[PDB]
Amino acid sequence: GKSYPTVSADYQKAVEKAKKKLRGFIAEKRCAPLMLRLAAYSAGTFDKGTKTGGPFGTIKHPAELAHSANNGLDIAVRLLEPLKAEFPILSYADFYQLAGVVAVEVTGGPEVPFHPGREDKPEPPPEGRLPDATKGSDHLRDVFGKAMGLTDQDIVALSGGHTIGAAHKERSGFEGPWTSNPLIFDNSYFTELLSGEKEGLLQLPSDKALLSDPVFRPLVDKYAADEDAFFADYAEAHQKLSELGFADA
Ligand code: HEM
Ligand SMILES: [K+]
Repeated sequence: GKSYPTVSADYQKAVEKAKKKLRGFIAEKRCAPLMLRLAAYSAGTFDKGTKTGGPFGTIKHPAELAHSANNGLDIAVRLLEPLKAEFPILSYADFYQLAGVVAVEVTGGPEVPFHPGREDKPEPPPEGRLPDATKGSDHLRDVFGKAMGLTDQDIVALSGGHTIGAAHKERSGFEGPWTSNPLIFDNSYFTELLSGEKEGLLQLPSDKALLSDPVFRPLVDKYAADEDAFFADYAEAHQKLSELGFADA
């Protein structure tokens, strides 16, 4: 259902150059997970009913999120601001989604297709809000399904975004990485989830909910056994997330 807008050749040129600059920057700064989180969270504010929120530049520097969990995203946007300034023609909305795509790529994940043309909207993110690490499967379907309009498969695949990065007790309160290789995009989120709790590693109640649900669980097993399949489903889900409300909601 996507009809992508036309952008000028100068715009496409900036996209390509920004993509390369983002690779080097994100790799050097070791901030892929924070950038993936910024992109996903920004896109994830979409609500299909009201057609509000989505990946439209609504969280930017200087951010004021202040609430538990969302802290850290202020750091992400500040980190990106000097580079963004080198590409004034790009919308913030496109720039942040491009950074999320690059974050997945430079850590070794799939190549998520990217289409430019998101407009920076006025304005802000209403919150309040939804995504709660202490809740379960019903809550997940409320957030991704009822609000965002994604499928059950997308929910499991996107949860695998936790295969890179960590929680911080000063940010959400949770603490530590999901995996032993938190800068490597692979299927280890699912293998660690299956094998139970382990010293040094984190599982949110929202991660654990995937294990108890009749639809989610077989997908967890599938992804833990077949990284290629995870990569395919992840690339599909990430593209959809990144394009919520955009080029036909
Ligand atoms: C399913 C609902 C989700 C919940 C409840 C949730 C919750 C959280 C929490 C509590 C943290 C820790 C924040 C901190 O303390 O620093 C976190 C981090 C993170 N999230 Fe999620 N998340 C969800 C979905 C997603 C999705 C869909 C993606 C991307 C596809 C994602 C990517 C990440 C990444 C990469 C980090 C690590 C950030 C870092 O290393 O600084 N999350 N998430
Ligand atoms: K990993």
